[PDB]
Amino acid sequence: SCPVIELTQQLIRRPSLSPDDAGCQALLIERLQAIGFTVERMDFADTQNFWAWRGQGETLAFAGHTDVVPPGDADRWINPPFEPTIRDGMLFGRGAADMKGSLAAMVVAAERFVAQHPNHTGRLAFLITSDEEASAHNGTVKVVEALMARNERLDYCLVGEPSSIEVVGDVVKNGRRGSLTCNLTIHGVQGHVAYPHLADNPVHRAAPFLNELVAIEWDQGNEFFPATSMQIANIQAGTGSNNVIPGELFVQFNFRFSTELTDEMIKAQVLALLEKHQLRYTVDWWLSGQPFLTARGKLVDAVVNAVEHYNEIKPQLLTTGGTSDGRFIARMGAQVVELGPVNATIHKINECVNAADLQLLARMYQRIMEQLVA
Amino acid sequence: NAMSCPVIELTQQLIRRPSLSPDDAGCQALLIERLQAIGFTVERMDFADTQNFWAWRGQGETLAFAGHTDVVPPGDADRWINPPFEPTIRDGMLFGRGAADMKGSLAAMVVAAERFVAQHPNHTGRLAFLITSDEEASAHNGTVKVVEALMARNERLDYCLVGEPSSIEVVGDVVKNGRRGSLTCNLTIHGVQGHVAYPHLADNPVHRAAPFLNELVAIEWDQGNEFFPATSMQIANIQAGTGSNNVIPGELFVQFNFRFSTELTDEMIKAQVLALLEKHQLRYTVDWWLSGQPFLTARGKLVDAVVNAVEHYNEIKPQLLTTGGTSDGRFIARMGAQVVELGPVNATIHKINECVNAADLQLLARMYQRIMEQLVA
Ligand SMILES: [Cl-]
Ligand SMILES: [Cl-]
Ligand SMILES: [Cl-]
Ligand SMILES: [Cl-]
Ligand SMILES: [Cl-]
Ligand SMILES: [Cl-]
Ligand SMILES: [Cl-]
Ligand SMILES: [Cl-]
Ligand SMILES: [Cl-]
Ligand SMILES: [Cl-]
Ligand SMILES: [Cl-]
Ligand SMILES: [Cl-]
Ligand SMILES: [Cl-]
Ligand SMILES: [Cl-]
Ligand SMILES: [Cl-]
Ligand code: NA
Ligand code: NA
Ligand code: NA
Ligand SMILES: [Zn+2]
Ligand SMILES: [Zn+2]
Repeated sequence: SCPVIELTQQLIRRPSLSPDDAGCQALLIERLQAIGFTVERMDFADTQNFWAWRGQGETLAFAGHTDVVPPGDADRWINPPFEPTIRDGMLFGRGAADMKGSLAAMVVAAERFVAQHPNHTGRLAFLITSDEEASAHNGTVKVVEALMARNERLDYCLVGEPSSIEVVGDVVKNGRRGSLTCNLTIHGVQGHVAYPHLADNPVHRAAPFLNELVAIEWDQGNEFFPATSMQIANIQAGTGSNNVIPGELFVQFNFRFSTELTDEMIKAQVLALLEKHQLRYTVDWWLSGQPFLTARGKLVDAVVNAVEHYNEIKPQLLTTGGTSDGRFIARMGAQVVELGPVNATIHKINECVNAADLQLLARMYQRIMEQLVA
Repeated sequence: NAMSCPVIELTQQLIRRPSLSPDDAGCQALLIERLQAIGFTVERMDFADTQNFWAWRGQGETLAFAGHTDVVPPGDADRWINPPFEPTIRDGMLFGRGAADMKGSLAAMVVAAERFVAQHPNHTGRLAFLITSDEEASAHNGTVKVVEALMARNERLDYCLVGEPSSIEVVGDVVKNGRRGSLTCNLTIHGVQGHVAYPHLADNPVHRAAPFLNELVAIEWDQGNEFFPATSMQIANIQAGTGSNNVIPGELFVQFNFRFSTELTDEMIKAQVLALLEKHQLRYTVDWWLSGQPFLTARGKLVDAVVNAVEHYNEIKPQLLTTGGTSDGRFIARMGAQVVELGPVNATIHKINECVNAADLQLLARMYQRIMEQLVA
């Protein structure tokens, strides 16, 4: 009997391409209801979510997503992406690593924990979405809005996103950068190269602004974050003709920003720089996430202790990579840490996860439950 | 009135031929029959899809008239008052594709030749025509290939009048005595593509290029001269990225064009750009293309004859300018010829309801004839 592997395989075969749950939450809700959880479904548009809880008081929530990213050309995978296969101790399939293995490990951890501590003094909760990977307008963000609107208690959140580099627990994420995109259009006057005095080239007018923008140091980072990083992802002007002076320049730049900056600080600094260079512009901002950091506390201690119990060495506490639905849950004032399997193969062809690592992760999750909720 | 209006008659005949570049649509056969009838020798020079001819009468000091039989597409036939290939006279104006650019000029210069030869049958100079069926499109197989053939055999060509429509309001108010060169740089700045989450593994070529672009757009190239404005540099195109806000691009494309005066060589422009690229320690690939060299006829017998002919018939001296419209002048300038452009009002060229003033065509033919008499009688 391998309940963690068996449940992971059941999840992988369900092709839950965001935002379609494809029956994953029906499986998890059955398991949680069987050990005494109250489940509230919170479905918005085409996204399925649930908030499940057992007990009262000091609250530890496990967070995760049932959705997976598309497999790409399925016929190029060694085994079909939705046909989980074990070979040489690796479980292959879309979502094996991101993050159906983690979902299975946290459900089985809860079953083993509730068996050991049927009258645990704390509250154990799950916050599960069918859209973390795509637009995510209708997933965890909407559950958190609902929970904050009813003054829900949530002290600690373990996000099961695959945090690990080479072995489970080598790395845990104790924070994530914000992401803010500036979609900037510099307006000029379109014309012809034969008569430049009748045109105003926005590429020429923008050049001093772009030179200053790429030289700015936005912050110096802190103990847990590197310096805020600004990158020009896209730039475009012209019709493809060598005799047209373009009328518009489009520049898109992204900020992956530390807790040293807010989106409003970055926006004000950018608008000030546009004003200093006297540009005519239209701007559209995208805020895809706010930074969060859990520097210390009972949750960090519990995660470090659970990992150390098996690995001896403490996990590195990092803020690397993208973000997670932790960014939403952090709005509740919760401590938020991410612990999950090796992330090397996420979003790639032949995604897989070490089966022994999933079993170990389930034991680490159970130890976190025991420390915080028993 | 065809028996007393030979310029208008030959213009309307040409307009009827849908000579969309590069199809002559039979226009050159009409010009060749008229020149052969007055003792020209004609040498057709056809290259692939394009028809050209070199025609001459007499010997020695040579004045060539240059022009093209091709016209640009009419566009939306519904927006035309009369069909674009159905020449119509309304209010002293001849309407039709090519009326202004440049079938009126072609008619004027052929009739001027007929009158000139009638007046000076044993003229002491050589009068020539260099006609192409592709000035307006690629022009790979037009005037450029004729000039290559003439230069290969050391053909004499002292003076060239290009009949491109030069005028603003009244025929002869402007003559073009030069044109700017055109030089384009297709620049790639090389970087290393990556992901915004891991910027130290990438090298954003937009960021590396920003100081270079800032300096490039601030350079002053020349201050032009009596006949040219300052050399003009414009960035026509710039592109980088995949369209995703999470990708650091690996390559930046920049295209910039120079419209340069006779005061600067293409060599000097390229050197300054390479010096700036090297100063900025960039990884790059450049692809240069020279569309044309500048040319200038500041003074001499041709400028005098054109100015004298226009003044004789208008009593106002043409402005001598170097911008606006296009011509094959730059190719003929390679032969060391004096090159000037005189033609009708250019307001309606490449537009719906293109037209030319009928009386202005008659006057242009007389100006052309006076230029022939001054230089090759
Ligand atoms: Cl198992
Ligand atoms: Cl949805
Ligand atoms: Cl336990
Ligand atoms: Cl208990
Ligand atoms: Cl444009
Ligand atoms: Cl957020
Ligand atoms: Cl006439
Ligand atoms: Cl012949
Ligand atoms: Cl005469
Ligand atoms: Cl004679
Ligand atoms: Cl970084
Ligand atoms: Cl970079
Ligand atoms: Cl790229
Ligand atoms: Cl040239
Ligand atoms: Cl001279
Ligand atoms: Na309790
Ligand atoms: Na002679
Ligand atoms: Na000047
Ligand atoms: Zn995930
Ligand atoms: Zn023309």
